Amino acid sequence: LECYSCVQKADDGCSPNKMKTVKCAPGVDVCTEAVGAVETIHGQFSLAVRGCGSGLPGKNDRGLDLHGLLAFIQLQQCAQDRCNAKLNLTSAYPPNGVECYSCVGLSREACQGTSPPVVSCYNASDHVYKGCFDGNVTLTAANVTVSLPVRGCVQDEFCTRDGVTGPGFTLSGSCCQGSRCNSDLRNKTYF
Ligand SMILES: *[C@@H]1O[C@H](CO)[C@@H](O[C@@H]2O[C@H](CO)[C@@H](O)[C@H](O)[C@H]2NC(C)=O)[C@H](O)[C@H]1NC(C)=O
Ligand SMILES: *[C@@H]1O[C@H](CO)[C@@H](O)[C@H](O)[C@H]1NC(C)=O
Ligand SMILES: *[C@@H]1O[C@H](CO)[C@@H](O)[C@H](O)[C@H]1NC(C)=O
Ligand SMILES: *[C@@H]1O[C@H](CO)[C@@H](O)[C@H](O)[C@H]1NC(C)=O
Repeated sequence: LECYSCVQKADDGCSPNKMKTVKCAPGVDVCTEAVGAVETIHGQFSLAVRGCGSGLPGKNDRGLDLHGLLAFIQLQQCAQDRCNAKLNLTSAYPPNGVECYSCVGLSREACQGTSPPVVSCYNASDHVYKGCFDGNVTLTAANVTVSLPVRGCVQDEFCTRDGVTGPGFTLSGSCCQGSRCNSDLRNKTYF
């Protein structure tokens, strides 16, 4: 069995002419395709992993909400070779007082401390967005894991080390109050 293999983070990696074709190990009968989308009130990006997989064919799709961050993950496994290229790798309010650091597809090399840009929050969809969030998104499939930082505005200022999970998927981090407080929350603690 031959499967596409590629990784997107969150960029060019699963494009047609960089997708690779690998042959699966003996006993493996499915290719895998996983695309994870994260959407904040200022932008949206996607992670993907295509590769050789395990278990039976099937589908596993879940949409999640962490304090006003939206995630959508799709996981597809099929048994015809080169079949894991079906999924898309693609998806006026007034400002309130607070401004947060925003990483929505910045590299982990690029999203650190005070380096990322600043976005003026706004209560989109009538929910109030006055917290800042520092955290991360991870996707695991085909025995590889891909992860990027996530930063932005959220409907909660008081969450500490929160998360949602989907199949091979986590979105997790911490909240804070005060403009530009999500410079670095890895120290925040606890419960
Ligand atoms: C989301 O991702 C990273 C991992 O890719 C989190 O963890 C840090 O990772 C470094 C190594 O890459 C470790 O040395 C640190 O100890 C980890 N931090 C902690 C607190 O354990 C990163 O911290 C996550 N995001 C947030 C906001 O915590
Ligand atoms: C996503 O899929 C739809 C069909 O389901 C297609 O019309 C659309 O062009 C796709 N998006 C991209 C960016 O290719
Ligand atoms: C949104 O926040 C602003 C603060 O700039 C406030 O005036 C407004 O009432 C808030 N909206 C809701 C629905 O709470
Ligand atoms: C998964 O990847 C790790 C690191 O490359 C490797 O050590 C391990 O053998 C792999 N396992 C499978 C089942 O592919």
